Amino acid sequence: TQTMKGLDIQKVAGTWYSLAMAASDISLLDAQSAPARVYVEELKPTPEGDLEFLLQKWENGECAQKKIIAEKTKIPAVFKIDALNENKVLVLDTDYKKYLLFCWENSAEPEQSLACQCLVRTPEVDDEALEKFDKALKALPMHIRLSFNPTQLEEQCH
Amino acid sequence: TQTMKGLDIQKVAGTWYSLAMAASDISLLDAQSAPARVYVEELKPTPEGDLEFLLQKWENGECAQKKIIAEKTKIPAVFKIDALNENKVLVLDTDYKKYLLFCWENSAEPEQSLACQCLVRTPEVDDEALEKFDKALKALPMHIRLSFNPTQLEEQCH
Ligand SMILES: CNCCCN1c2ccccc2CCc2ccccc21
Ligand SMILES: CNCCCN1c2ccccc2CCc2ccccc21
Ligand SMILES: [Cl-]
Ligand SMILES: [Cl-]
Ligand SMILES: [Cl-]
Ligand SMILES: [Cl-]
Ligand SMILES: [Cl-]
Ligand SMILES: [Cl-]
Repeated sequence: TQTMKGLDIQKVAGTWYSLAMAASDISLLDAQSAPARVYVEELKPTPEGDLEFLLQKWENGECAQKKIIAEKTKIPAVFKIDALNENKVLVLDTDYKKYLLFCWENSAEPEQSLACQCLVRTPEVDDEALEKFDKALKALPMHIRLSFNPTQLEEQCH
Repeated sequence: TQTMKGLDIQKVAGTWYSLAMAASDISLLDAQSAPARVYVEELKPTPEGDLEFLLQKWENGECAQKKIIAEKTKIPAVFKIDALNENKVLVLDTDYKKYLLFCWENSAEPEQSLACQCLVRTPEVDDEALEKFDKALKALPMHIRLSFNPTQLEEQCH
């Protein structure tokens, strides 16, 4: 995965929408309750230089809010979630004002599990951001892709 | 939808595999039991010039075989399934020996519902056929895409 050079994490703060998503395995995104079917509501960079995600996930028949802390690492644009550092967030690219591309990656199995998203600042379709997402995906072993309409962007859990 | 010119339906006979699929609506393909999650096993052109699909679909916790008859119409490469002719099969392109691209289309609602597949003759990934599928999708309002690995191509219901 080619990660963003010169990321300024403080500039990604505030509201985002999940416009599109893709994963290595159909099972990660197939169902509305699938393990990687999460929607980014907000990014909150911390004083420590960590990244807080506010997520919505469909769980047990409702839209559940979760705050996930991705801690800074010695590799820029790469953040660790778990104590083993096997669950990471990889920031691929952003222009801070319109779009952000990132992946969750799990390195616990011999086969990499990956789910990547195209985030936008406003609940609208941006073809530019979707083309940058598709280009970033070309080198990745993706088997499922989803994209949402503006109606879905403003709905709880899309 | 741009349909194939000069289709020779008799040459599509025999074994096929669903390598990739895409749909207008996430709900059509999201789940393993989703309404358009069907796998093409065989095409059987009839003496009348109709097209018989042998399909596998995951239904009520098992892999169910269905024979679906798509009848010829006065428009070449377009076949009708139902008495209202609202459910059609549209053949977009084939080289008969390697790949076939087609869509199911439902015209009963004001918004078109579409699901399109990339079929291959052998249970292997063909990047050429996937690029021809992606190019055929560019003009279509697709919001979900799935692709399968060779293991999945040889498995009942993938
Ligand atoms: C099997 N575990 C999947 C974890 C998926 N994950 C995702 C997925 C996409 C984008 C970000 C994240 C951040 C970590 C996280 C937190 C809570 C649920 C899922 C996820
Ligand atoms: C809501 N109805 C969906 C019908 C989907 N359909 C598909 C889907 C993809 C490719 C071919 C077809 C042929 C018709 C058919 C027959 C049986 C189940 C689904 C489908
Ligand atoms: Cl979102
Ligand atoms: Cl580190
Ligand atoms: Cl895909
Ligand atoms: Cl198949
Ligand atoms: Cl007709
Ligand atoms: Cl998509």
